[PDB]
Amino acid sequence: DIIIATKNGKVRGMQLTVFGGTVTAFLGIPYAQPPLGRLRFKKPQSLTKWSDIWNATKYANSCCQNIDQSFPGFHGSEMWNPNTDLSEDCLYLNVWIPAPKPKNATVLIWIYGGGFQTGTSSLHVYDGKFLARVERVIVVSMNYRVGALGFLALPGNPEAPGNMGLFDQQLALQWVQKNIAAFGGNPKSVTLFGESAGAASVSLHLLSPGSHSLFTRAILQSGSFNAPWAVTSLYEARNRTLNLAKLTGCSRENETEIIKCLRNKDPQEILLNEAFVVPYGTPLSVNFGPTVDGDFLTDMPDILLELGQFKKTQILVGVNKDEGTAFLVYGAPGFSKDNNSIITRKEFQEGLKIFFPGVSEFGKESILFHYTDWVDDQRPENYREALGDVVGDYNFICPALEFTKKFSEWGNNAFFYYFEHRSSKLPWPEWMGVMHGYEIEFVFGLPLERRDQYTKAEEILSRSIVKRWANFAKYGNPQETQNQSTSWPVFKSTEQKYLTLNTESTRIMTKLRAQQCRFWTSFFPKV
Ligand SMILES: O=C(NCCc1c[nH]c2ccccc12)c1ccc(CN2CCC[C@H](C(=O)NCCCNc3c4c(nc5ccccc35)CCCC4)C2)cc1
Ligand SMILES: *[C@@H]1O[C@H](CO[C@@H]2O[C@@H](C)[C@@H](O)[C@@H](O)[C@@H]2O)[C@@H](O[C@@H]2O[C@H](CO)[C@@H](O)[C@H](O)[C@H]2NC(C)=O)[C@H](O)[C@H]1NC(C)=O
Ligand SMILES: *[C@@H]1O[C@H](CO[C@@H]2O[C@@H](C)[C@@H](O)[C@@H](O)[C@@H]2O)[C@@H](O[C@@H]2O[C@H](CO)[C@@H](O)[C@H](O)[C@H]2NC(C)=O)[C@H](O)[C@H]1NC(C)=O
Ligand SMILES: *[C@@H]1O[C@H](CO[C@@H]2O[C@@H](C)[C@@H](O)[C@@H](O)[C@@H]2O)[C@@H](O)[C@H](O)[C@H]1NC(C)=O
Ligand SMILES: CC(=O)N[C@H]1[C@H]([C@H](O)[C@H](O)CO)O[C@@](O)(C(=O)O)C[C@@H]1O
Ligand SMILES: *[C@@H]1O[C@H](CO)[C@@H](O)[C@H](O)[C@H]1NC(C)=O
Ligand SMILES: *[C@@H]1O[C@H](CO)[C@@H](O)[C@H](O)[C@H]1NC(C)=O
Ligand SMILES: *[C@@H]1O[C@H](CO)[C@@H](O)[C@H](O)[C@H]1NC(C)=O
Ligand SMILES: [Cl-]
Ligand SMILES: [Cl-]
Ligand SMILES: [Cl-]
Ligand SMILES: [Cl-]
Ligand SMILES: [Cl-]
Ligand SMILES: [Cl-]
Ligand SMILES: [Cl-]
Repeated sequence: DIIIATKNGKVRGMQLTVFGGTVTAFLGIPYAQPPLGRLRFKKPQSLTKWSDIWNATKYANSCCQNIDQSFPGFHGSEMWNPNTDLSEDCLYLNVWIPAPKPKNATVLIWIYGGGFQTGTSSLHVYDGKFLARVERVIVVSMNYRVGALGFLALPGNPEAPGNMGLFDQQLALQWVQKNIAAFGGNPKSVTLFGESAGAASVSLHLLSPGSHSLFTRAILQSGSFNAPWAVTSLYEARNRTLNLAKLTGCSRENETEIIKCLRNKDPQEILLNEAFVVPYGTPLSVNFGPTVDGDFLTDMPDILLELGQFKKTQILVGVNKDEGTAFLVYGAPGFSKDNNSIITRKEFQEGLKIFFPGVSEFGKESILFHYTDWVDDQRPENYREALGDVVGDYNFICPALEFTKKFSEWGNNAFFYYFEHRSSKLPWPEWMGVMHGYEIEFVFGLPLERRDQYTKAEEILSRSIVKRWANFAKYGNPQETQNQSTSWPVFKSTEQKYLTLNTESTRIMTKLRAQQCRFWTSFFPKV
């Protein structure tokens, strides 16, 4: 029996067998008052003490969210859907600790992605038991509110101030500061890591003064706040809040009366209408996302980044080779996971209208001009590959590179990776390459399990990535010092060195996507 005394009461965990040893898991510890009734849309409220033993032996409810129904029965998409009951009562977190209990272990806190509209910490690819067993770190993950229930915004109005899901994340960081020492963790050695909207979340904790004292270092996988999908303008948020009110019959003049009307709606009615507040949105529209609320976020974050207003610490940032391809089969014409998706010029132009709905004709022509200067005008995959690169460079790679440059210009060590390994088990077709989200299982050490049908080269790759991530968290330096490994240089704004991650040979390269990102970062914001 493993019972830990936390500040709010005792929790009981369970023993897990991992690789011939033991990991202790505490799954589903509450860290806030359930945000129900009058607490819906508010900031998370502090948890009141209990006196029995809370049984932390199963993953808790996932927060309410809409579900991907595009590929029923298909593992490639269903692996991202929630795998526990949906409930507004979802503010829980998980703790994996090594056995025997560590003395002063470094702590890794995972923040999942999902566009701020979906996600849950209980997904199989976020299972922290391998990291705790192999590297003897403590792993923490939390559920935070998503969609309108997490990010509905009436700026300055505490009934729905915005950024509630980010404050959920923050209160869980605070829980770790106050309680992790009882589990054998070091609250002075805490590394946030996350992917996609989780990585954008990590980048916003770097900018939020209220999070400054709650962590040490940060890892950003395939995301950052300056990505075009990651922050909702106050103009959009207000129009989207009022649109949700109209769709649900909750339009009033007293804005507080709107929120009170929205508080009497079943979660399902909110979710169903959430999806329609943005009329001409992109696929996978970030309907309700982070805003400049004057609380969590004190100014437009691009200004904060440019003028050096962020936590001074080390960062690890990276992207995958084919970030853009997954999104093509959620709306681009002519695309399908079940054929090779050779598209025409006309289909490409149609795809740009899908992914750039608010943009002028000239802006879309400029994308076409920069991505259709072919080396060989006859390759039939030209337009298919160009559209994936357009979407991946615009939405992920160029914002990640720009974040890393601007962050490093203020003197801190930054490390950039380019993940280019395609999982041997990938259920998606080959044309989609190295997809958004498919480095996560390597970071969490799933290929270390020899039973799981990964190759030997993938076991070794995951083993090296796990060690580099653990060494970054413990020591601020993502090296693998023992196996004659390529040394990972610091990313500087001048030479812009990065490390490629693959099964063949890791290489030091410079100036990833230099020509493309000059287009997206310097020219396209003007259109
Ligand atoms: O994550 C989002 N947005 C990123 C930024 C971005 C936004 N719009 C873009 C347009 C272009 C480029 C970027 C963007 C996102 C996620 C869900 C929603 C809301 N849902 C609700 C259910 C119905 C519909 C849907 O079908 N959702 C599919 C679930 C996603 N599941 C996958 C995840 C990963 N990898 C996958 C790989 C293959 C297939 C599915 C993958 C990794 C991170 C975790 C989720 C919309 C909105 C935005
Ligand atoms: C656990 O270790 C900390 C020190 O952690 C190290 O330094 C952190 C800043 C982190 O970034 C990592 O590099 C390391 O894990 C101990 O903190 C010390 O606490 C004493 C209290 O008397 C204080 O006087 C020292 O200044 C602290 N040292 C540092 C470096 O901040 C802490 O005491 C350790 N706790 C246990 C139970 O072992
Ligand atoms: C690849 O498939 C897409 C999608 O078509 C669907 O999926 C296929 C696997 C097959 O089951 C079809 O019957 C399905 O309709 C094809 O795109 C469609 O092309 C038709 C032209 O006949 C057009 O009217 C549809 O609107 C297209 N659908 C979409 C979503 O764009 C595409 O032509 C196929 N490409 C190749 C190279 O085979
Ligand atoms: C919490 O759990 C208590 C103990 O659970 C039992 O004992 C341990 C050793 C495990 O083997 C577990 O599988 C067993 O079921 C219960 O006695 C207690 O009732 C539980 N409390 C609640 C509220 O569920
Ligand atoms: C409310 C909810 O979503 N899930 C609850 C489930 C289900 O009500 C039942 O399993 C029936 O489906 O019951 C519990 O007692 C359990 O066994 O974990 C508590 C848990 O919170
Ligand atoms: C929000 O903006 C769209 C497009 O500009 C418009 O059609 C809609 O009526 C607006 N909603 C409100 C509540 O004004
Ligand atoms: C709206 O209602 C709340 C509570 O019912 C009240 O405090 C407030 O004064 C009303 N008017 C405005 C403009 O907020
Ligand atoms: C280093 O190589 C040895 C085999 O020579 C292997 O057992 C070990 O897991 C490797 N370590 C890392 C961190 O890759
Ligand atoms: Cl209530
Ligand atoms: Cl309700
Ligand atoms: Cl052509
Ligand atoms: Cl390797
Ligand atoms: Cl160079
Ligand atoms: Cl350059
Ligand atoms: Cl240019």
